[PDB]
Amino acid sequence: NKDQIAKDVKQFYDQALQQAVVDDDANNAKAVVKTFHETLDCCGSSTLTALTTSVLKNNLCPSGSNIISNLFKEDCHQKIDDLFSG
Amino acid sequence: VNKDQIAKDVKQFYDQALQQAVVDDNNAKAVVKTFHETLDCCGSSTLTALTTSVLKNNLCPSGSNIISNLFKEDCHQKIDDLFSGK
Repeated sequence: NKDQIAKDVKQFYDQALQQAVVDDDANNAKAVVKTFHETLDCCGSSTLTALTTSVLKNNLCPSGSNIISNLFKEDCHQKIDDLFSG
Repeated sequence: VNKDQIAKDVKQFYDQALQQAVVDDNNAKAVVKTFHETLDCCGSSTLTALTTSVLKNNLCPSGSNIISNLFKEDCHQKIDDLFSGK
């Protein structure tokens, strides 16, 4: 089921992001998050965490990304929805 | 939540979308095309592009010849890479 898998992937991402920003330990989290961000061209679960993440933990955001554009760009949840919806 | 399970689920979802996409001929096509564009791949295996109607129907990323696909990673690998952090 599309919806369930989308939910699961978004949840997985959320976990990875929480770990990534909160604790430098759990080292895979950063990699997972950075690849999710690079793959989907986003920087957060929301524009708030995208904004919060683009600043202060920029090392895991895409290169071409203005902080103010992160405020307008789609979050990763939206991009995941887009991924699974087509 | 579990990385392996979700990866399995996403790969399965993709497989379904791909089967529908190629065996038909329409939202399957969109899902598959976006998966392919997002992950830069064209099949569940290196063989699909070779045996299925993916290449025509314009379902592959730009400039993706049959040759290249045989030496590029399939979508399953890219999904694994996505969820593993590679």
